Amino acid sequence: PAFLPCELQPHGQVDCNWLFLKSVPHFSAGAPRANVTSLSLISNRIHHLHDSDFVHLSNLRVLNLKWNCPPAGLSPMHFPCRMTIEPNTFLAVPTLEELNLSYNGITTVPALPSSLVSLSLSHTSILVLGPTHFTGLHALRFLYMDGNCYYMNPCPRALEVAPGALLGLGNLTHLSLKYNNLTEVPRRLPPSLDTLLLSYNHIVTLAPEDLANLTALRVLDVGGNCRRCDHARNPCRECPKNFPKLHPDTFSHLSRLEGLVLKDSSLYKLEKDWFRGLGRLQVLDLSENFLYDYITKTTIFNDLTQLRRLNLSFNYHKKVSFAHLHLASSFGSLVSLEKLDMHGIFFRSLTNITLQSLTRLPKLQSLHLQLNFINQAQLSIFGAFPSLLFVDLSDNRISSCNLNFTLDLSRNNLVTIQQEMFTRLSRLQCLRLSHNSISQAVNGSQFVPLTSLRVLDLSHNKLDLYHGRSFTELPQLEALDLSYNSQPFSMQGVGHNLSFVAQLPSLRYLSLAHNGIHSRVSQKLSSASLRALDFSGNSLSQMWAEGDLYLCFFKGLRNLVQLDLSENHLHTLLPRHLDNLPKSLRQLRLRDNNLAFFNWSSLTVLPRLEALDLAGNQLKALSNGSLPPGIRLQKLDVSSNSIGFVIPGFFVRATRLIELNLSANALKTVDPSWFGAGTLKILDVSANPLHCAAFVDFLLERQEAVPVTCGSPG
Amino acid sequence: PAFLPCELQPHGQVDCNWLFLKSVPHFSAGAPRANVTSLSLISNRIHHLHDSDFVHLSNLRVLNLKWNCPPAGLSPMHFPCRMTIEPNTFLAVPTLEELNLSYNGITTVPALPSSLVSLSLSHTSILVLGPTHFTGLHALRFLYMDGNCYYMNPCPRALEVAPGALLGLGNLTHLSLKYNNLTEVPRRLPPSLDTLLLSYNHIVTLAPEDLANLTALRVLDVGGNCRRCDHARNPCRECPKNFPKLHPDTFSHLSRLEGLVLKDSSLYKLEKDWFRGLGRLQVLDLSENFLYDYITKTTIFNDLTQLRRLNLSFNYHKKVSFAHLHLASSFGSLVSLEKLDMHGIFFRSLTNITLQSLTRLPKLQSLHLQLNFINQAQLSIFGAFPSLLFVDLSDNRISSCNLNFTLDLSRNNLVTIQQEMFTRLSRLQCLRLSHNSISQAVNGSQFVPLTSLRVLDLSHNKLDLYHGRSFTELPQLEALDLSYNSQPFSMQGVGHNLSFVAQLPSLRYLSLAHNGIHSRVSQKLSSASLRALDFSGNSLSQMWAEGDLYLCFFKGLRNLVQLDLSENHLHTLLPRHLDNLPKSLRQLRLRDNNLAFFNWSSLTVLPRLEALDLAGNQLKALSNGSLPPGIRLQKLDVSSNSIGFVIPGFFVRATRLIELNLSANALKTVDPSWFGAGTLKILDVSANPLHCAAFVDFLLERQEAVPVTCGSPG
DNA sequence: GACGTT
DNA sequence: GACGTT
Repeated sequence: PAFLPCELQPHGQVDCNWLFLKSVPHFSAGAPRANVTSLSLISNRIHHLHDSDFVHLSNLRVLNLKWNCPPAGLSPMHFPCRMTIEPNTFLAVPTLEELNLSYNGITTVPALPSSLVSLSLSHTSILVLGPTHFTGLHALRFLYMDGNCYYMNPCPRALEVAPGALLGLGNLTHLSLKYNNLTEVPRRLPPSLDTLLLSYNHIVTLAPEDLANLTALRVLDVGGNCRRCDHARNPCRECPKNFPKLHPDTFSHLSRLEGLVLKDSSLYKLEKDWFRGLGRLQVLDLSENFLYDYITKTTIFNDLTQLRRLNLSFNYHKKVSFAHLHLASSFGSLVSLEKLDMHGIFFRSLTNITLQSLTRLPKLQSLHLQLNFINQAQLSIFGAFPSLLFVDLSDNRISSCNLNFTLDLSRNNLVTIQQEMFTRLSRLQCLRLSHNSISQAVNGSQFVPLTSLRVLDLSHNKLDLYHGRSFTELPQLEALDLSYNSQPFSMQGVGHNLSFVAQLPSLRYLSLAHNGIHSRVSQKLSSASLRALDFSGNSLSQMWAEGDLYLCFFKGLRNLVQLDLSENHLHTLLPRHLDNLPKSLRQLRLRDNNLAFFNWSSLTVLPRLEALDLAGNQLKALSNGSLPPGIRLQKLDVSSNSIGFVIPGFFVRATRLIELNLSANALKTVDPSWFGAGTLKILDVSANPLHCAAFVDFLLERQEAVPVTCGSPG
Repeated sequence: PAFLPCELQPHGQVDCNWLFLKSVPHFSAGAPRANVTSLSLISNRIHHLHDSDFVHLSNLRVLNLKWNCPPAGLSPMHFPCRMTIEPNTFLAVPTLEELNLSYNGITTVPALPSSLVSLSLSHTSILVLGPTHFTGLHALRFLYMDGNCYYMNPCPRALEVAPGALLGLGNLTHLSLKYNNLTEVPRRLPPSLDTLLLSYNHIVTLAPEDLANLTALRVLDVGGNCRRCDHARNPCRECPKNFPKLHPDTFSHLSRLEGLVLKDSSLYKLEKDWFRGLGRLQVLDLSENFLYDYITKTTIFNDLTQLRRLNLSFNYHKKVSFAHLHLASSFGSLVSLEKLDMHGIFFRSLTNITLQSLTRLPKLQSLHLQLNFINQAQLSIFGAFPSLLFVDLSDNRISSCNLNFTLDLSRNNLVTIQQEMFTRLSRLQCLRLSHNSISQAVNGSQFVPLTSLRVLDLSHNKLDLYHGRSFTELPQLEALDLSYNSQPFSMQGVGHNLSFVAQLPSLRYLSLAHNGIHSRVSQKLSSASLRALDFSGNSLSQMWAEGDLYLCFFKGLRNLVQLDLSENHLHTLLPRHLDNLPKSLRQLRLRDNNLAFFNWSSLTVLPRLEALDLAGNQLKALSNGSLPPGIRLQKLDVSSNSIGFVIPGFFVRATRLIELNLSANALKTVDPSWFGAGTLKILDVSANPLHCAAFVDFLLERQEAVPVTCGSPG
């Protein structure tokens, strides 16, 4: 093991993260020190760097020293920490390209090699920058220095950057200076910049001289300099009235601009000239402003025709929600628009008029309308749009499947579904109706127009499933989530019909998780098409106490590949039950039951079983027969049990075993005799009271597989 | 330790339960064996009893051998077990009074001492009884023998009891013979019986000769002999039509009868003569019959005037729910009635007419109306009743506090509360509105008529709490449960006003548990009256990351005694936070957070703290200073952490410490040096990998306090 | 110094 | 025999 206590990985990277080290490990001389190209020392306890820490690292290109010595405000305990660096610490490494010194209490910029390409000094204690700090860094392309004077990392004044301090850096393209209490753009920046992030300072005034000779700018973030603290979740200083102040020419010379962020700048309107001169503008973030009235009447969206993404979120009135909301005619052009975000504006009624302008935009794929407090939604409207893939109407008060037409209505106040809500939505493939108030008796009459519907999420509701023909109007339905509808199912003395599963010809995924199903339920679940059933969070235990009434509950699911029986209060698991389970099963999850014993031999009953998960049960040991012969098991999880010992040879027969999780048990050793091993690719043996005086050799033979604390003896 | 492996307790009882013993521990000769009056050997592995097992137990009066050798059907694994008993096993104990042999595969009744007063042979393998089996048991007062021939413990035939087999038992008062596949009452029973339980057999016919000369009967259970399997949750054989058959004189000679159970006897009506002759009848269970039409028209409730409890539940029609439901006029008399249970009949409308008959009954305290599928409920009706203490309308579709007027509406489909629902309910003191669909903006206008309301449970709803005057119409409200309303609180970018707490002058208990409160919330909670706040299941962690905005969140709760911050994702807990917490605190719960460190000294900041709960966190050890001086802590729970060691003297200063829970950690010893001990009353050191070769002496000195497995070495 | 997966 | 808090 060449680099203890650190870990050798591919791409010449050495991981020393989270080892609570007090200094940089020099490593023994015999190591291949020239081979290391990357060294990560994240979140250690290193408060002092030395000339000799990285000197022998001959091909070091990436170095990460993040979170070693956080300033008092960023320290979880608020411990002050001052990181000292010897003069030639990094000069000693003339190959160094990527240096991250963020979340470290250093007070000035150290001497750096001229090879450095990227430097992060974010959340450090550096309050001053001059030209001398960046002498001869001709390769430096990225400079991060966010968060050096703000509420979480305070300074009595602000970050000071002298005029032309970075002007000598001719290769610099990326510059971030957020949360530094600035009151103006630092003067004379390198014209090479393409990204400039000055957000969350207090640059409350702006002219073209502030962005002077920065003609290569591609992205410009200036938001949060003039904030609306009514919407703030963190410390916030309100923007004075009669601010902010810009003037038309500010951005006119930025012809290469593609992204402009003006969020949280207390804007009641925009000024055309700002944009007239930005012909390349793709993404515009106007969120958290006061543009509620502006967007109803504005004509500025004409000749913003190259715009692709537009964020208008939280442009809400302080005290009210609007009755209606009509978008200006100018939104119709906007022919390049792909994503429109209008969440958090607050309007109660969504109609045909509301989104009239947007109806003909040929590329509009995403419309975000959540958190608007909408009571009434005319959903047929969405059938009119040519390119719509995602409509989010979640968190309102209305009353695979990435990359197909999806409508998210979750977190609304729907009580009954009527089929007339889905007029014009025959194209819809995925519908989320999660977290509603739906108490309807679903009887095959709710979703009739939704003929393309492939996914229906109805979790977190009160659906009463007594009719045998529930969801029968969706024979093309592939996935149905009926978890967290426990209120109907937990009714005592009331029956529950699950026969409808048999009536859904193309259903592949079903969830009945967390329903508390425990008695008076259908005796058999039948389906030829179902591949995965989540039956977690039920009381299969109590069902299997009721004689043999429920012995063949899953048997009728003929082609079932995955079954989840986690959290079913199972104190025991007979060969009986396993034998009457579909023989097609490749994955069986049994997490967090109450199993103190497990007949391993009876696994033979499931010849196809590749994945078994017994985590969180109460196994005291691995014994009572080994893993049986012929077993196809590639993944086994027995973590968080009380496993105190393992019978010799216990795993051996698992010829396929790839991943084994033994963590959080009561093991005092790890013996090879348990396996026959080399094959094994993941061996998790963490959180075990390991005694430390058989494994030291064995564990180091198979170190590539092992991703490991002693409990003994001090 | 006189009785290892068993445990000596008060009342001369020796606990040997759940020790997986293979035989009865004889104990060393030196023990005070004459002092033991009771021996419990529940759920051990004892399949063989011997003459010498209890011979030295000179004053044994109670013996429990339950669950030692369960029959195949009752065995969790379905292991057959046959329990052998030597002839004089119990004869060897002439003082024996109470013998429980239930859940043991014995095939005949053993020889028993004449001192025996109570005997249980339930769920054993005894299929025959004769007079010889009970020779000379003149004291025998109680005989249990339920469940010896039924689905969970099958026999090919039935239990056979010869005529007059128990007739020699002149002191016998209690007899249970349920689930034994009987087809008639066993003939000539002792006239001394006062309780006779024959339920769940198949006694489908009944005449007075079956209860011949049993004039001292006080309680008679004959239900489930003639069942309706449509409502059954377990194996069930339907009752043939033209059955059951009784005739008027069956019960006429039972003048001392107080309780009659006729549940699940497929009754479409009752026959007067059955009851005409039972002047003492207090409790009548008619549940699971077909009495839906009978109770609308019957006149039998006249001259059932001494009846106190009446169960009519699940008297429902197979395929339907009734539109209305009018109770017969005869219910009005019935002047002795205290409890009426009418759940599971299924009717959609509850009106003034429905319960008209009951309106004037002077003692009616409990009316159970849950699980009826009621859509419309005229709640003012209940204001008319003179003695009503509990009305349960839970699990319907409507659209301290034991011993005061309570209305449970939980598990209905209420979306908005209107004050006009509570007209006439000014007397109501407790209201459960849990698990509804309530999405209302509570603004001080919902509960106006409820002037006596002391308890309001509004958990599991979607209450939006934005108005500062929510619940302001209840200034007398003492307890408010607002847990599991996370949908409003988890809305991102939306504020949440908790100022209303300050506006409730007499509020003592508040629950905000499991709301996901994490940001944009009131900065301070103020209240002079609040004594306990449950703030579990929130994100106080994220709130306390947002600078010092939330440093004084609980401070304004001036007289707060109990605070629950369990499950708040707390990775750390500064002296800061503790210091800005009410100084009145006696209980602080922090279960199941992510705390890997704890500054114990900073407990000094809470001088009144008697109870601290740190269970389920991630403490690796008890160190970093001991419990600080002056600490008033009487209960400390650090179970289910990863505590590997304890600094010496760690507890010492906790002069008051009464209860300490150390279970489920990584301890290898238990040292006295941790304490200074004698005071300590509960010391839980279970589920710890204890090494076993300092504690053996110490733990036995303080054995009275300790209620303990080795993990080492085999 | 310590703390902690930010 | 074993299993498990029924």
